[PDB]
Amino acid sequence: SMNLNSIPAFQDNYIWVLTNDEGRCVIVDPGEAAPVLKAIAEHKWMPEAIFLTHHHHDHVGGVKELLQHFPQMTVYGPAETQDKGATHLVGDGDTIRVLGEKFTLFATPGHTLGHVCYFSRPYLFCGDTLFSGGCGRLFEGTPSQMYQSLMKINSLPDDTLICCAHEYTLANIKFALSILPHDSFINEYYRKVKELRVKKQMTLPVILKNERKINLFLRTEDIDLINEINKETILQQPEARFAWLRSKKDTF
Ligand SMILES: [Fe+3]
Ligand SMILES: [Fe+3]
Repeated sequence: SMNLNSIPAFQDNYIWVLTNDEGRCVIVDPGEAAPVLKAIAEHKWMPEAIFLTHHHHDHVGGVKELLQHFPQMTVYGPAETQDKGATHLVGDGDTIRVLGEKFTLFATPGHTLGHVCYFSRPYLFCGDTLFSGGCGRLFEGTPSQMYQSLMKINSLPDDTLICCAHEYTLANIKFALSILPHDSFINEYYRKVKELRVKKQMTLPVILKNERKINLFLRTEDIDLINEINKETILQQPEARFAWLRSKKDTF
């Protein structure tokens, strides 16, 4: 049984921390060490590991210093984080025992080529692959890769807690409303998210069952979304419509 905490970092990052009953924690994508060190001290956590989802600085920046403080830790990460301090390279389909729990790794290329997600039901650490109401910008991968990646995530159980790295939800939903302005779910979510954000409260994590109702990038096969896209371009291939939506989001 694990409990979830978050530590804000930089401007809109969250460093997720999962802790077991023994107070042992895994720290996910620590872009900044200081807030994590402070949190560890506050919670009297005993760090066991860091999970890295991808190589971006806002996810890995704090690794070296955290390792300096807690040399007992293993830093799990994909090959693309090997030079960012990963001490245990993880690949697609790997299972690892952390905090006494089993985490499944799956590759979710798109945002970066080597991006991975960590899943230990219900927790999904999906870094910058999926955001609430959105998905990672495709810095390295193709729309096809991200689409595949999103389908992998979407295949997870309804109760999956989406613990993505960024407070992008409000902007994501504003984008969503530019596509389906009258969508009941998205509008409801916009309302909820606006109130959280105005109160300076985080919008994460979110439950996948709900997330897929409001995330256009998880609604590629939704009739309503298809009908909307059809108003401007006819794209039979889901990857193409996902790509279209992603392109729209790129410039929104
Ligand atoms: Fe990133
Ligand atoms: Fe990021």
